[PDB]
Amino acid sequence: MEFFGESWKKHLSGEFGKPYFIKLMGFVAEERKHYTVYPPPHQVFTWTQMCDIKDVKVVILGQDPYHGPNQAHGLCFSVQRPVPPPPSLENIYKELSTDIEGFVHPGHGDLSGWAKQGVLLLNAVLTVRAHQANSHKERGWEQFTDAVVSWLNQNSNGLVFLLWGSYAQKKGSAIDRKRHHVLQTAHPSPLSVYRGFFGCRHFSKTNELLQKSGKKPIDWREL
Repeated sequence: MEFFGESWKKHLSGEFGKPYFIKLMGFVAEERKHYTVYPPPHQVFTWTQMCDIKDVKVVILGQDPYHGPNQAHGLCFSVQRPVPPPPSLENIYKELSTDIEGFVHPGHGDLSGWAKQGVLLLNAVLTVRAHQANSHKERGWEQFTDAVVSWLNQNSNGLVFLLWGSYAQKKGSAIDRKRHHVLQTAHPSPLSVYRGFFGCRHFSKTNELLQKSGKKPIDWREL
């Protein structure tokens, strides 16, 4: 398993030999043989490269990777320079501008600076055929990313899960809320952002909740 962080591999590699995962890898490989699939192979598991699994403090669950050229890079919501922030990310930055007073839009969409601090930016589906939205859904990724969420749920303490939209909320429905904190609202995309996302103050609330378990806050400006 190339490009997969060692601390994550230690705890999740039990998935790799299961029939569903073998089937998944075979499918993705057959897709790559004939098509361009995003993100590129070295970025499928960026979320395992940015920080140690035990240093994860905050978990933001997404759905599918971006399917446009150069957009997906292995972190939900994020795009690498010089790709313009997509609409949902511009709205995330708008909420940061009022919640974390003094936050200035960084002029790019790369959320790596959060990932390094222990914000896990996990899509549920980790690849997509180029230009074809949701094309790799229901092929095995969901079970794998369920394993990731379940490991964190059972092994970590005092995480904050941010569940934006119904898909993410369903994926987080069995989180232990005595052990961790769950904040839920509408998705930040323009069609739903006015239905709860603006004003949610999840960024400030996250840091207040992290303090309850002695964790230093996320520096949301460090992008």
